[PDB]
Amino acid sequence: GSGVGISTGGWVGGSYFTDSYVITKNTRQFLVKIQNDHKYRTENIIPSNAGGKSQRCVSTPWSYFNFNQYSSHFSPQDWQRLTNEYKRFKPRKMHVKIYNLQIKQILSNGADTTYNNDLTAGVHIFCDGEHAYPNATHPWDEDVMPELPYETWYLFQYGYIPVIHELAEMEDANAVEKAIALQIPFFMLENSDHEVLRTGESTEFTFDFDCEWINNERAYIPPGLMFNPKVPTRRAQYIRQHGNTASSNTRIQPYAKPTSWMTGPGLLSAQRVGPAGSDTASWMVVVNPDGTAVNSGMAGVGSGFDPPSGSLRPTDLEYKIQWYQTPEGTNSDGNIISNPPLSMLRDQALYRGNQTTYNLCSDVWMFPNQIWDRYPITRENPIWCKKPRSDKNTIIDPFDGTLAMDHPPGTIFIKMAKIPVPSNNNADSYLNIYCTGQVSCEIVWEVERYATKNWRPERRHTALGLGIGGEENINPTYHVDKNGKYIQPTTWDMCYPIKTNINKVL
Amino acid sequence: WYLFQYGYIPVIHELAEMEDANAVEKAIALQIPFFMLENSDHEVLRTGEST
Amino acid sequence: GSGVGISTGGWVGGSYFTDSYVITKNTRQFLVKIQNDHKYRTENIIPSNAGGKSQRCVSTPWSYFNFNQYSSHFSPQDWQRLTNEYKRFKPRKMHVKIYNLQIKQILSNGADTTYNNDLTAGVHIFCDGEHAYPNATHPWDEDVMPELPYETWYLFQYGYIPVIHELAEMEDANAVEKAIALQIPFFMLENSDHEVLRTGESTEFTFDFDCEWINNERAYIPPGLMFNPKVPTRRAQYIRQHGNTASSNTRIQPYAKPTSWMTGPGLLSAQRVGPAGSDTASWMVVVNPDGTAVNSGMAGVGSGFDPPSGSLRPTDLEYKIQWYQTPEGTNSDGNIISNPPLSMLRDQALYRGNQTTYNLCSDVWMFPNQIWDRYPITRENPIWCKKPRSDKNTIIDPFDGTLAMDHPPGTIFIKMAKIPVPSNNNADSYLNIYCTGQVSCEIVWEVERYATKNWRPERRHTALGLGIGGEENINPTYHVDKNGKYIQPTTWDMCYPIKTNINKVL
Repeated sequence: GSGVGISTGGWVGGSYFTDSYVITKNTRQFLVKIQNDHKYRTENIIPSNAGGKSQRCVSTPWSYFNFNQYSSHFSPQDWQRLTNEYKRFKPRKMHVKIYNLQIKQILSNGADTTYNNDLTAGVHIFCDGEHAYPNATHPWDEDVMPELPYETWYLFQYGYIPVIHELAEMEDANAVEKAIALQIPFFMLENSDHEVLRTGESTEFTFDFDCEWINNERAYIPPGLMFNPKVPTRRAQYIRQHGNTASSNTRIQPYAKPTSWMTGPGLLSAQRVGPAGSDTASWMVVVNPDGTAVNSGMAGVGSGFDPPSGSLRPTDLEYKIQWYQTPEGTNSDGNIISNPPLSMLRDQALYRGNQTTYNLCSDVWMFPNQIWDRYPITRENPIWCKKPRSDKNTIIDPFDGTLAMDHPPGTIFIKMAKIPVPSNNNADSYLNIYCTGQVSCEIVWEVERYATKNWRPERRHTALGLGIGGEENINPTYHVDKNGKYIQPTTWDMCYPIKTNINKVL
Repeated sequence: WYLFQYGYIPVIHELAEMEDANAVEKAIALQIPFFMLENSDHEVLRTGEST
Repeated sequence: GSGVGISTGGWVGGSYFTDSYVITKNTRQFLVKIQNDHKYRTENIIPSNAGGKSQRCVSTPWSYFNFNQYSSHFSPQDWQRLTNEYKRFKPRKMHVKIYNLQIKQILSNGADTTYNNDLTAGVHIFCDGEHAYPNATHPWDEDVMPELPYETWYLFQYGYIPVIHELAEMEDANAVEKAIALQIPFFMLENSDHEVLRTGESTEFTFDFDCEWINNERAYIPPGLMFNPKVPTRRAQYIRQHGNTASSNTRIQPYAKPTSWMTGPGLLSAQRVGPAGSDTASWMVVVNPDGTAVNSGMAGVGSGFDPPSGSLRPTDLEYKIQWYQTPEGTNSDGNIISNPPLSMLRDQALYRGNQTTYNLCSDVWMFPNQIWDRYPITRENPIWCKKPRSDKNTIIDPFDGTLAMDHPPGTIFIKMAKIPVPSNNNADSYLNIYCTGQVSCEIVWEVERYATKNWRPERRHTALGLGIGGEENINPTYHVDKNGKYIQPTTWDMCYPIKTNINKVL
């Protein structure tokens, strides 16, 4: 049986650990409301004192679910157990259900507001698994599923950038900007098939990941340091004459053996630019066809490449990934700054011998025989990113540690059905409704146990590294205080990074 | 029959509070467990359903 | 094929972890030499300034293997993984091999000493699995298998106490001490069957443990603290009139609810006695039949009961288990003192209300509804002890955390065969020989994974709690220094105690 008085699902939660795989189960209560007055609009974002930066976006009457982050699928207990007991993991299968939908009418009679049920109202649900439309999600967005299961999950309006604004606008009648503008695409999600659900209906979605592993492995030595210091080498070295010091040809010392392996790539040369309101990055990636007007700075035609560092040790704080732990974080209050994992593949430098000292070269490009580790990711990192479609690319290693995929999990779009109301002159006036429901996400994670011949104990993540916080400062991290506020980790180690624990023999 | 709110004692309070920066009370506090019942599976019923 | 030039085994080592069980494999090189001039002797140990304490022992020409300790079967890596990933463990099956035996003749021509092979010489090997003889081993002995696999393992001479010395000696012709003496048993291990091996032969032994689990579980609250503070109770309390304060009968407060559970037993009343050379313990367990002479103190007829504390928090250092980490430890150099695990079942007290304050009662005897945790054991603890045969006993919970068994693993005894040499007058003169060989021990340990609904991270054992030591103080615990010396843990937490990590809901 099914109907108004029958529920379409139940609450799933918790994790399940085995040797081969882990299953995380999460359910949230979500809220969907009418966005953008049920219409598509193309508006300009022109900031003041932004360094000439401007965007043009199409705002849709649609909102979407975003599952991309680890904190949303793992409790701090489960993340600790994951990074302590397993040497690598990747996502395998993802299953999403949307069910127990309640569509309600909003009645504003005055300062008061009352809520009734529209039992025949419905909600639009569309999953784009083919990535036929512009992608809704970007890594490190505020729009992710909540961390704690009992918070309401408010979806965000969907929108996309149809064009570079600086190249589309036509100033003193530019012919090539005229051609850029005429080609600006426009996407409506009503152009495809999707489900419409009433309150007794539910939907489901499955996705199969095909991924590369995420390794948490500590290198105790660099790749250049692996050799026996007591065995002599037959290699010889020639030192050129320097000033009064005579030239020499000699056998290389046993404790210094030349390595065939080299620092990974990274760009340390540049610095951030301009006021905070601009796009401020040491490296700016622009697209500027020939003939365009482009009256602004390069931030207008370009996107900042951050972090530039790669596996090179950041020289300054400008080169480090840092985020805010809550949406209310501002300035230096609530920000978490990446720190070295103390893996010997993650902090690297090249020095260029000038015949007297060594000097750091800031720009290490891609070179043969380079070896490095991927960025150590905490529980607050996004899981995946969208790899853009292109003819050619180099090795794909996003510097934020996300897994780049040709086909990430499809974005699920949700919308309130427009209920129009009559008017003497036909005008756009609709019934004011919203939907709340329950959404569950089950991801199956493939994992691998570790084995080691190391004699000594290894570093693990412990609760004794956590801090104390809250209203009276009597409660620890990952707990709630007097007022129900959740105490956030204040440092990067409290977020339990990967590649800090389990050693590997190179 | 009016049901009562659920609640539990996570810790001994006197040993969790940290006064003049006690090192062992610091360790008691960092270990205080926290339990949400949403961490598990359970039924959700509407008016026609029963358990 | 088998013979002089064929080896009888190989080196086994390493651990293997699964969900249900763990297998530890260990091999050592051992040395057996002629003990006690091939004869049984009964000698008195009379110390000076010992508080009248004296022992009489029978020294056999036998030595034995002792496998009882955790450090010998687990590397610090394996112990860490055991106590981090598993909520309980017990030993299941034990398998011992003795093989690759080399018997050599010792030739002393002077200051120099040379070593030849006796290929027809043999070695006696006897395992007592029925415990027909006196037990060779006692917990916390120096005689255990070595911790690091590459150290030679020197066996210790076997000996036993046939009688209480003070009650056997007969002074001014005591009639009951006369009867104690005539009954003193005497045990020769030649009274039974055993194997004799030459260099091409080997032997094996199996033992099946039947045990109670060893739980590593942290209680985050006491058993008396589990209740809802906001729910009122219907219990009432009567407070007697105290001085000017009037008598009252009132409802018990919701935040204080009477508990039906009580402090475990322990004896805090007494103090240690006498000089360090005596048997110094707060509690002395004596056997003194009526009529005996007993001219010494009670230490002569009695054995100290240490630690007395039980689950009660030790009031003084006298009540805490402490040991030395190396045989060279002396005074406060090299000693490790037990600390509270910070489990809420391990530090307990009763207070007796006098109608004004509360006062600690030192002696908590066994009482109904007592609940406590067993002693938290580190990697340096002995695994089992011998439970003595008796008609009646109470609950068996050794305060040092060992597993008491009616039939522990049988002791394997080993002896050099006496090779006599001729003499004009038949006299006791023998050929001077010794045996070195390889002994392996494989124990199968049954284990159990943990699962928790706790949200927050839990304490784990990390290498970042270890210290730095050695010759130049550049090397960490559980490592070797410049001179090959193994850096020992200097604190009790560095020994990774159980019951510090995995929480349990009472």
